[PDB]
Amino acid sequence: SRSYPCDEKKQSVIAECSNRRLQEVPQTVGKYVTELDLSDNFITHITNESFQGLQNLTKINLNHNPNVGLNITDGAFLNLKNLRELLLEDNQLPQIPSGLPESLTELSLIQNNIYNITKEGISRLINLKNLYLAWNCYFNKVCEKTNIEDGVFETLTNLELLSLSFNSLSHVPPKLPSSLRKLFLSNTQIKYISEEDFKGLINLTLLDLSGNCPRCFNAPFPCVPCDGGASINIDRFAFQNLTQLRYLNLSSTSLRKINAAWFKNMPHLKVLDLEFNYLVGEIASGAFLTMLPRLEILDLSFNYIKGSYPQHINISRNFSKLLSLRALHLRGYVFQELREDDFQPLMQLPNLSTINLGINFIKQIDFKLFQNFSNLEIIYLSENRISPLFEFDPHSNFYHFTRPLIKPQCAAYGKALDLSLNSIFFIGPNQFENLPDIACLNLSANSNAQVLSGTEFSAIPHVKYLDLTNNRLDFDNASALTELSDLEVLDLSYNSHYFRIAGVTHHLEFIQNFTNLKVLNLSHNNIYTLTDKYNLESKSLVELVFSGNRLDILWNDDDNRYISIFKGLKNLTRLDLSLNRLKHIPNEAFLNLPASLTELHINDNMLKFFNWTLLQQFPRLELLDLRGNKLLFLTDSLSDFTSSLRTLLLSHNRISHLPSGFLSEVSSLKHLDLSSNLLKTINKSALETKTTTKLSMLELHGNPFECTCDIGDFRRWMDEHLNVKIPRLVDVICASPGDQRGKSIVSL
Amino acid sequence: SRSYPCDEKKQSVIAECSNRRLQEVPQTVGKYVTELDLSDNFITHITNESFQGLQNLTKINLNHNPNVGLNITDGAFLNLKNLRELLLEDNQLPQIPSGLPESLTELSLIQNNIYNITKEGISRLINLKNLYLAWNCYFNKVCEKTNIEDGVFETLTNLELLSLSFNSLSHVPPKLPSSLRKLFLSNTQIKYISEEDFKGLINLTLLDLSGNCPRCFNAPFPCVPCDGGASINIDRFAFQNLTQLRYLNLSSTSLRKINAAWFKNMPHLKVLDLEFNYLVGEIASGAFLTMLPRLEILDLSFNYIKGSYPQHINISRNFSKLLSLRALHLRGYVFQELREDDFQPLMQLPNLSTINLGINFIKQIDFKLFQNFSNLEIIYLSENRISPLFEFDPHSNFYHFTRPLIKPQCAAYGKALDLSLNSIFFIGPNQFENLPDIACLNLSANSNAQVLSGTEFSAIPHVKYLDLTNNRLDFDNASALTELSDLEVLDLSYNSHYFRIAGVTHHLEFIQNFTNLKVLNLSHNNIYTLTDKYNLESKSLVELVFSGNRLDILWNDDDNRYISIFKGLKNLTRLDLSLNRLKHIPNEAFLNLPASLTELHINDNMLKFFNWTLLQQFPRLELLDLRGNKLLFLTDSLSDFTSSLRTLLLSHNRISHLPSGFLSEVSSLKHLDLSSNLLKTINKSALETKTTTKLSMLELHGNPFECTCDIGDFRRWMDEHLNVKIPRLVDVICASPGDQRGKSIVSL
Ligand SMILES: *[C@@H]1O[C@H](CO)[C@@H](O[C@@H]2O[C@H](CO)[C@@H](O[C@@H]3O[C@H](CO)[C@@H](O)[C@H](O[C@H]4O[C@H](CO)[C@@H](O)[C@H](O)[C@@H]4O)[C@@H]3O)[C@H](O)[C@H]2NC(C)=O)[C@H](O)[C@H]1NC(C)=O
Ligand SMILES: *[C@@H]1O[C@H](CO)[C@@H](O[C@@H]2O[C@H](CO)[C@@H](O[C@@H]3O[C@H](CO)[C@@H](O)[C@H](O[C@H]4O[C@H](CO)[C@@H](O)[C@H](O)[C@@H]4O)[C@@H]3O)[C@H](O)[C@H]2NC(C)=O)[C@H](O)[C@H]1NC(C)=O
Ligand SMILES: *[C@@H]1O[C@H](CO)[C@@H](O[C@@H]2O[C@H](CO)[C@@H](O[C@@H]3O[C@H](CO)[C@@H](O)[C@H](O)[C@@H]3O)[C@H](O)[C@H]2NC(C)=O)[C@H](O)[C@H]1NC(C)=O
Ligand SMILES: *[C@@H]1O[C@H](CO)[C@@H](O[C@@H]2O[C@H](CO)[C@@H](O[C@@H]3O[C@H](CO)[C@@H](O)[C@H](O)[C@@H]3O)[C@H](O)[C@H]2NC(C)=O)[C@H](O)[C@H]1NC(C)=O
Ligand SMILES: *[C@@H]1O[C@H](CO)[C@@H](O[C@@H]2O[C@H](CO)[C@@H](O)[C@H](O)[C@H]2NC(C)=O)[C@H](O)[C@H]1NC(C)=O
Ligand SMILES: *[C@@H]1O[C@H](CO)[C@@H](O[C@@H]2O[C@H](CO)[C@@H](O)[C@H](O)[C@H]2NC(C)=O)[C@H](O)[C@H]1NC(C)=O
Ligand SMILES: CCCCc1nc2c(N)nc3ccccc3c2n1Cc1cccc(CN)c1
Ligand SMILES: CCCCc1nc2c(N)nc3ccccc3c2n1Cc1cccc(CN)c1
Ligand SMILES: *[C@@H]1O[C@H](CO)[C@@H](O)[C@H](O)[C@H]1NC(C)=O
Ligand SMILES: *[C@@H]1O[C@H](CO)[C@@H](O)[C@H](O)[C@H]1NC(C)=O
Ligand SMILES: *[C@@H]1O[C@H](CO)[C@@H](O)[C@H](O)[C@H]1NC(C)=O
Ligand SMILES: *[C@@H]1O[C@H](CO)[C@@H](O)[C@H](O)[C@H]1NC(C)=O
Ligand SMILES: *[C@@H]1O[C@H](CO)[C@@H](O)[C@H](O)[C@H]1NC(C)=O
Ligand SMILES: *[C@@H]1O[C@H](CO)[C@@H](O)[C@H](O)[C@H]1NC(C)=O
Repeated sequence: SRSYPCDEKKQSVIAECSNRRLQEVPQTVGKYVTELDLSDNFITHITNESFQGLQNLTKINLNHNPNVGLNITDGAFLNLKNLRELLLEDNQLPQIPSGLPESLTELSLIQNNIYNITKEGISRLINLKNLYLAWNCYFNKVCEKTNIEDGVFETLTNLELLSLSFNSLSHVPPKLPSSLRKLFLSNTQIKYISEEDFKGLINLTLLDLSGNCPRCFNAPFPCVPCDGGASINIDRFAFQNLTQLRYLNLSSTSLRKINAAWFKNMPHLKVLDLEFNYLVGEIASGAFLTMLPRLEILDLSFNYIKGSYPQHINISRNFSKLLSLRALHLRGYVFQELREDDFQPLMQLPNLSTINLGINFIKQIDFKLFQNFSNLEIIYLSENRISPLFEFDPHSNFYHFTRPLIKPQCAAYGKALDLSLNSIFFIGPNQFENLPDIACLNLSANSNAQVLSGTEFSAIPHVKYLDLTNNRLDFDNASALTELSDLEVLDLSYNSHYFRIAGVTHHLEFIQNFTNLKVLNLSHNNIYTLTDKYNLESKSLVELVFSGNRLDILWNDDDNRYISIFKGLKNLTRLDLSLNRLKHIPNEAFLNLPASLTELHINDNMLKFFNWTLLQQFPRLELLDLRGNKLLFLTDSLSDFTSSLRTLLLSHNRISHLPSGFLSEVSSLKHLDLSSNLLKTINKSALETKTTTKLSMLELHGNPFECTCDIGDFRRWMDEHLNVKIPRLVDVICASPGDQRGKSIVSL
Repeated sequence: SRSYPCDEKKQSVIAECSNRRLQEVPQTVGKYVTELDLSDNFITHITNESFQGLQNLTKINLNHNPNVGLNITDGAFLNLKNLRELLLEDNQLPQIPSGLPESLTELSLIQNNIYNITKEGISRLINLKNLYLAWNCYFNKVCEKTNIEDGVFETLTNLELLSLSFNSLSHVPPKLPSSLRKLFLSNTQIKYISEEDFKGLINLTLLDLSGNCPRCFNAPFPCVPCDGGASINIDRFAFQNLTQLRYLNLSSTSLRKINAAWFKNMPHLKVLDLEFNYLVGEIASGAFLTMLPRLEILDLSFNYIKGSYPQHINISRNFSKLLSLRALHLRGYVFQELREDDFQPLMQLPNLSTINLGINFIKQIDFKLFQNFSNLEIIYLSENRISPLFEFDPHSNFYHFTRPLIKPQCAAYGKALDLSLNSIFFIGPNQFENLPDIACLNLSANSNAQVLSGTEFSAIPHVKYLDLTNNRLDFDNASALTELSDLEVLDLSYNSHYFRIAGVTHHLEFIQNFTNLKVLNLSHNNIYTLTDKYNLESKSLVELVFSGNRLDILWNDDDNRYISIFKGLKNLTRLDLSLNRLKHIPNEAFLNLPASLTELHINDNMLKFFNWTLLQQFPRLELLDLRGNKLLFLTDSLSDFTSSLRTLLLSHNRISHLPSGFLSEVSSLKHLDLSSNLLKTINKSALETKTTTKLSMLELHGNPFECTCDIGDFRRWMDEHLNVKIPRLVDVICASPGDQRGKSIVSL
């Protein structure tokens, strides 16, 4: 029996049951299921019958039910002897639910309406390791100060993580377990940290005190400062017994001075976050810096003085004692010029690999200074003024984004310089003098309108990944970029400015000159006319992204000039012609696509016709993507035209008929996506081969199926081929007749 | 009887029958219909039965049938004694159809496959005034040279317009009617114009000879030059008897010299088009210019010398004899600098109002020179390099676009300067010195990232319409633009660059300072956080476009800061909150919308809920647009909440139920759009008032209607309210049951 309404899975056994409009815990869950995800449904009541006979349940996720309060009876879960993880986020719960099972090691009640943390609801959960209560009372929510029963956490002697962020606390609760490794108290309205607060927490590796006495100017959320925008008050001995602290978060605590004695018994401190404070003075002096010879990451972002646009950044000499430092983040300090001598203190630190000066309104940099660091790998200068020479995710970081500064594919080639979002509108015979051996260069969004001519990158000739996106480049010279012999990836996306104008000349001939070029992105360039040379040619190129151009124009029926546009891409395996307004492709142009292709995307066009017989000329073709078109016709003889194709994507088309022996004899086809077409039925001979079907996935959701006895053949087929996954059966719905309408074809 | 499948109309009586998937000329056309539009259907055969009993037909449009050859029997139309205009474009016709009715005054056979123009098909059509045969053989189409039977047009003595463009002709046909006013022979492969060719065409006001011996370098279409890219050869006396010529089109005829004697007997010539020739030398000397004292429009665009980037443009002194000149178009000449003395010859011409220098790669202009013209009104400098100081529509112009240079709403305020698509990335204490009294200023797409501060426009303080779109403006000063006291329209669209960054400050306070500001466009700015002042305020503002911002964030449930964001817009009547990702609007924020509103758009959001009762606080509200959301619920008591609302737009929502007495008692509602929702039926009490319904339009197409006997009530209602137009009944389709599926609810 193919499972329903949940999708079950492989490896422990998962019931994927989220987001399928369920009203109750459905009663047809596989009795062998260990993990049940019921999140994002319309479930409103939970009782002792809800999970009965699912006694092997280890994890239940009920996050985000119902979608626009969850009712949980006392003891509702108390049966499930093996229940370890219970996730009850975003449920509008008024209280901790009563009579939870003592087997719990993980309980998340994030984003509910619980202002009372009691012994009654918690103190018995003696096996709890992770307890999450964040984001119950915050910002301008109408909510109550949170009452924590004295001693409530004391009995929890296995507790390693406790999160109370984004609740109104006022004080650090007394009588916390000495088992704690991670304590989260961000934005809890605590103004004073005493000596007793953390005294017995000798296993703590992480303490987050961010957002208490916040710096409120220009906050993107409702923000309540401490009287007079004063600092957090942290007793001299607050951290004296926290010898195992690796992580300390003091962002937006309105700090003006950092007491070096806070760090005296913290020899392992690794990551220190001091964002959104007032530490310009502390950065320029910085006694505390001497206490941190093992620090790896230091974040001093958004410490700018309101109203101030100083000429220079002022870094203490004491930064030279940060011997382990690997990353320094100095965004939002705000300054006009970076000179060589201003970073002297950083230049001997052996492991300093990332310098982040994002968002400083810097107008000029003496670039030669970067060489003098011992080993930079990521010089991040995005979003400055350099010129020619849930509202908030409770499970994310609130003060910044955690994404890599540089795209990992670009940074993997070596040393990276990101000058994106500046004003280098023209390079510059000497723009890149005195730089290291830059491998990854990001010049996206610099308003560049120059004609590149083959000499502009001559001082950084080993760039291997070049990002030129979102400029205004005038591609009017056949030698552009040819100085970059090692170039492997080139991204020219969103440079439509001159391609748009038919009366200026356009030259893409340089593409052929590269011997190592693997990936070229020409997307969203509105390319519809080229000058003299009408063809793209390269012996190396493996991937071309040609989405968001005008192949409808290039391949217009009355024009032969571009019918070989891609044929000289002799090595190509992956081609993307999406978003090109194509109504049909001339036969001859389709036949002139590279025979090497393994992957072809023509999705989101307006294709009314596809010549399937032309697939014969593409013996390596494995994936064909035709989603989002206006196709009506499937061939009845695919096996005559291909023995390679593994995946065929056809969702969002107008196919109302699957032909007799459609499947036959297409051995290679593993995945067929027919979702969102106009199929009313599927007849017995449509899926039939007497040969061996390797079909493992068939998508059918969003078809207007007629649920009369004519569906019974397909139903029988589903019974007889349990190995062919049909996902989201709850969305494989009857459109007709009216008694059936809305119901899954399976439940009939 | 409500008509079907066509929509009939008012004023002569129109059958709008286009684009509704018809297979035959439908037989249910109103016998009183004078004009029948059957274009864009799937019609494949036309016979003598097709229009029978539609004897009052004056005009038939069969353009673009079938959609992917039309068959017309001999004499098929010969009945229709009153047929004057027959439109048979884009039909893939192999021949002129035989036995057309001699009543024809207008025949269009554009874009067919007709290579033979015969007496047999044409010579009897003695009343023809306009005959269109263009675009039958062209570019790389597989087609034949066109054979014109000698004398074929001679018998057509009422012919005033003849179009043979985009066919292969080789020679001007002999024996053309002397009745001609307009002769179109563009791109006909004629290389020589003799003395006999136009000798007897003394009524001609227009001659188009463009595209014969074309200039082919960088053409955006297949283009065949005359041997050696030679010029068109026009005999000295070719135009000697064309005294009534007003329009002459010689674009792309590869002209290097213009013979002044061509214009000797052309005293009324008004518009002369000399685009895409090689007239740089002729522009600098230009004897022919002396022959043209009545010329109003002169177009010399794209006469650039390939490969050449001269410093200056060189205009003959002879331009000073163009006494009537009103517009001069000099795009694509290509030059580096415009100096005062270079336009001396233009400065005394009293009526010269438009100068177009688009697309010249101009780097600098001495702006003071514009003042010295007698009266410029449109100084068009778009798309240069100024710095801080159907494939082709057969019914359009092929060599340029015909749109206004400047938007008519901007140009209507007075003198216009369009500096769009340049590199004025910073203004400039002296940027606008020595200009006339500029009323309409276009600075769109100049990569501007400055902080405007209230002094930048002080030398052009009477700008009334200001276009700042598609820049990178840093709105970080409360005085920005306040020097512009007369400003009425301000467009700040697509300046999301700094609004996107939460950690920089953002200031929109200046808005309040203007006393005449009527229209403000803040669209696509990703606005989600502002500094200090959270409200937009203006006592004058009548229209705010706030589409493509983040009201979902601004109005987040946990934040009160922005719940009055628009309430200080005390005069507002039109507000656009589309494309703001709204899932719902807090009640209090909706109630704080200006009570003056007459027009409110919240389309293309994700609204799952709408509080209809809040409409009580908006007594002037006439149009509510909620299309493109996820609404399920309509109130049953609209009349309790509004007596003003005239138009309610709800297409593309999820409404499956119309309530009992929905219509009641909403006197004011004229137009209700319920297309593309989930209605299965409409019950009798849903549309029922015993009061007076002023409903004149009801849209229902794209609803999954169940066509059983439960539809009969609505059908009866349709019969009983013929005055309530339901458009596109062919698209008001049955989804169920399967016998009915696909069929219009009306035809059941
Ligand atoms: C103050 O600084 C501290 C120390 O840096 C910082 O601690 C980090 O908090 C976040 C919680 O926001 C933790 O990140 C989570 O870690 C867990 C456990 O490994 C993961 O499950 C989470 O990943 C899931 O969720 C993500 C976001 O939705 C998804 O993108 C992801 O793909 C997963 O689904 C998430 O990474 C992080 O571990 C701690 N750091 C530790 C313990 O070292 C804290 O957030 C800062 N405080 C504030 C208020 O900013
Ligand atoms: C050479 O120059 C000549 C002289 O300027 C130029 O003549 C113009 O040709 C066009 C045909 O392209 C005519 O424009 C049409 O005029 C008719 C009649 O009034 C209108 O019906 C047309 O408007 C409809 O079609 C438009 C385009 O689809 C729609 O936008 C519009 O809204 C209407 O539906 C259209 O305006 C124009 O009248 C003549 N000029 C005259 C007679 O003065 C000629 O095209 C140039 N040749 C080439 C090849 O470029
Ligand atoms: C221009 O096109 C290039 C090449 O297609 C785009 O880069 C590619 O982006 C895709 C994702 O869109 C990357 O693949 C993904 O990466 C991770 C694995 O690392 C995986 O999770 C995903 O399932 C998927 O494989 C791909 O690596 C990346 N390629 C390179 C060379 O960087 C680029 O994004 C396009 N540019 C723009 C502006 O759209
Ligand atoms: C920013 O918003 C302004 C104001 O809404 C936009 O300008 C307006 O554009 C509309 C059309 O989108 C114009 O109305 C139309 O004009 C003609 C009549 O002249 C009519 O045919 C149409 O039915 C409709 O009325 C409106 O006049 C124009 N307003 C002004 C003051 O110019 C502007 O386009 C927006 N900018 C961007 C970049 O989107
Ligand atoms: C080059 O710089 C641009 C701009 O910072 C980067 O674009 C960002 O890319 C990430 C993910 O690729 C997106 O989620 C952000 O939206 C982008 N921001 C903008 C403004 O586009 C780009 O990724 C950087 N490229 C490389 C190779 O590191
Ligand atoms: C200001 O300049 C811009 C760029 O030339 C104009 O934007 C064009 O507007 C027309 C119609 O409004 C569009 O059909 C074109 O697509 C636009 N081009 C681009 C690149 O956006 C704008 O209309 C001009 N504004 C005024 C008021 O004249
Ligand atoms: C109307 C433009 C004619 C041909 C042309 N295209 C370009 C272009 N894309 N960018 C330019 C940037 C600066 C100057 C000219 C162009 C340009 N031109 C004219 C041109 C002049 C000299 C040399 C070249 C080289 N292709 C082209
Ligand atoms: C991290 C930025 C802090 C506040 C700020 N926002 C801006 C901004 N939007 N544009 C600038 C352009 C140039 C220099 C600074 C800013 C800027 N800043 C810092 C700032 C410094 C001095 C004065 C001001 C005036 N609002 C703001
Ligand atoms: C710098 O990094 C390397 C590991 O990559 C490590 O071996 C060395 O100990 C580091 N130096 C310091 C002072 O932390
Ligand atoms: C073709 O692409 C493959 C895969 O990257 C690469 O190894 C090979 O070097 C390329 N061939 C040529 C001729 O460049
Ligand atoms: C498909 O292309 C082949 C070219 O190999 C041709 O024989 C056949 O005519 C094409 N089918 C259609 C419908 O154009
Ligand atoms: C300039 O234009 C006006 C009409 O606006 C007209 O009266 C006058 O005759 C024109 N002058 C010439 C020389 O054509
Ligand atoms: C309000 O708008 C109307 C319509 O433009 C205008 O006449 C009036 O002057 C404006 N009112 C104020 C106070 O500016
Ligand atoms: C609609 O808004 C009014 C506020 O006047 C309120 O009484 C009613 O509760 C609102 N309805 C909903 C469903 O929020």
